Amino acid sequence: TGDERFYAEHLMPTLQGLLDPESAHRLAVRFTSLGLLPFQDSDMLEVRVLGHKFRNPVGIAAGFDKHGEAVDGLYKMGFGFVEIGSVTPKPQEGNPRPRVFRLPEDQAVINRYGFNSHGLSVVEHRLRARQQKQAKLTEDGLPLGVNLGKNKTSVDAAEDYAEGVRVLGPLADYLVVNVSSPKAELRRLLTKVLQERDGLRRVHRPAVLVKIAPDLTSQDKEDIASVVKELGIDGLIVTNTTVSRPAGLQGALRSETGGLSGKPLRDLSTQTIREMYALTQGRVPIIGVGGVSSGQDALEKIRAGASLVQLYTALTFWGPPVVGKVKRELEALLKEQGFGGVTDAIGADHRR
Ligand SMILES: Cc1cc2nc3c(=O)[nH]c(=O)nc-3n(C[C@H](O)[C@H](O)[C@H](O)COP(=O)(O)O)c2cc1C
Ligand SMILES: O=C(Nc1c(F)c(F)c(-c2ccccc2)c(F)c1F)c1nsnc1O
Ligand SMILES: O=C(O)c1cc(=O)[nH]c(=O)[nH]1
Ligand SMILES: [Cl-]
Ligand SMILES: [Cl-]
Ligand SMILES: [Cl-]
Ligand SMILES: [Cl-]
Ligand SMILES: [Cl-]
Repeated sequence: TGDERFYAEHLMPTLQGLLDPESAHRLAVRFTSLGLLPFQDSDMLEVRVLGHKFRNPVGIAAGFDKHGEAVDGLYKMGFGFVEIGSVTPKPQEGNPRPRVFRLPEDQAVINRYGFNSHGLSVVEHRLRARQQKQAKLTEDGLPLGVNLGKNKTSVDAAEDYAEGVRVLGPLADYLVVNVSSPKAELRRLLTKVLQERDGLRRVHRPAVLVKIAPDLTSQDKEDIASVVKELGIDGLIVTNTTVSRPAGLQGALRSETGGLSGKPLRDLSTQTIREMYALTQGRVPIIGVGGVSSGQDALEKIRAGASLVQLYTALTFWGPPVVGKVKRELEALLKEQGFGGVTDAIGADHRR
């Protein structure tokens, strides 16, 4: 479309020339929360997983709406589901600025926000203000995830996550235990999270997913797969940003400390999805995330094992029109490869 090219070629590069990345992000959140924004979802794109219907499989990843401020505008942007957070129990400011950096030559970002968060209480009241509106959205196929973090100074990480389950669990369709911001400990932690979740009333009882790094050893991945199956965890989010720096980065800021996202992460993420799907025998839904910017990127993750995908960094470079672009391209590729819909493509590479 013309909007896609105007954002990609003129408006976004101009904004990025004028505004450092954090200021640009804060502007984006403000415009999105006000619905100041520039494709019709088809039956082909609908997915049923995690106990919910998803009108389309393209979600906004954690970190864009850390504090729950822009949820309705994100649905207006065309995302099939929204994940807010990470939210920490107490408020905290995060790292000093600058703490995010663009790598324009790499179509990548590096960030070290350090879990800046309004905290559970503020976000709780924010979501309560729209709780019934969200109930209708979810019933209409637009679910809400909440990603839970822990405070920097906390001495008892499992209790931080337990607090998040109790406070925001009742407001979420799914919860994310993000143990991956840049075996028996994980079993202990997840047992406690699942017990707290199971103690919520049924109408307020969310799915629980674990979000992992792209930087794990083979042993780590095998151990996570084992614990997730043993405990009955509902899903995996694969992956967070990477602390690696692939050979070939050109950005001047490539050696900043932080998590790398965008195109250089893409195929590391896709391979991690592929491995986790095989290690769980296809029985544990996966939300695939990392360097998704096109319909081909999305379908590669779906064929590798993802039931849903998310993006963030692509929005920062290409702007809101990228969402409809990904969905349009995904639908066209599904038809070209002979899938009746998204659901038939999930894990297809493992059946070749
Ligand atoms: C600026 C920024 C902040 C992020 N903060 C979070 C966060 O609070 N919690 C989380 O689980 N991931 C967070 N992420 C990771 C994204 O959710 C996603 O896993 C990662 O960026 C890969 O997707 P992408 O390449 O499409 O950006 C953040 C990413 C960015 C770029
Ligand atoms: O969020 C960002 N940009 C950014 C932006 F500056 C926008 F104006 C809109 C935007 C434009 C029109 C309506 C709503 C948001 C946006 F989505 C963005 F991602 C961003 N994060 S790191 N570097 C960046 O440029
Ligand atoms: O620094 C953060 O808050 C953050 C960054 C990131 O890339 N992933 C995450 O989970 N948190
Ligand atoms: Cl802090
Ligand atoms: Cl920068
Ligand atoms: Cl509590
Ligand atoms: Cl409630
Ligand atoms: Cl680092």
